[PDB]
Amino acid sequence: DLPSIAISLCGGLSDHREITKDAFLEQAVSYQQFADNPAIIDDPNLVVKVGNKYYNWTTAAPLLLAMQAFQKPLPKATVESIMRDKMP
Amino acid sequence: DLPSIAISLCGGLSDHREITKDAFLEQAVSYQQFADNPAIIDDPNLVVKVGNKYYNWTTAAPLLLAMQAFQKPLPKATVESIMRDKMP
Repeated sequence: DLPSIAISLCGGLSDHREITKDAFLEQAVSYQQFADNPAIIDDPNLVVKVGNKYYNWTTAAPLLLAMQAFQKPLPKATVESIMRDKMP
Repeated sequence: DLPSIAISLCGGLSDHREITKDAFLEQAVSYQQFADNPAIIDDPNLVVKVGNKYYNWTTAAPLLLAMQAFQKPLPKATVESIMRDKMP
């Protein structure tokens, strides 16, 4: 019931570029890849796809914590506020 | 099937103290509390309980990202490695 999550190293947020599905998919991070290098989570090019939206880690973090701690997403208005504070 | 997650502002990790269940529960963070102040995620006293273990946010982050991106936890040996790198 929760929105799906996927991660990629395609980058493109800090420079404010329009991210393509195929670019995201081409650099998707696998479980084995992440387990072998958990520091991927600190890579500035990490993009987190939540449902149909692309976020950086700093914005995705509170969204993902709320989903797993409370089994429901944050309110849309809260997400928009977090984006204003933590998205590039 | 995934381990349960809960969050609290009880603190006690950076000073290396032995955290009590009741202290964690007394300062548990609610959904409304987190939605009203998502910056709680940056509070140094934030403790993340994953299953039966207490982590700080920097350690919990890759564990929670892997659970939601891959629908399974990281290997125990990987978690132990992350703890050595990111736990206080």
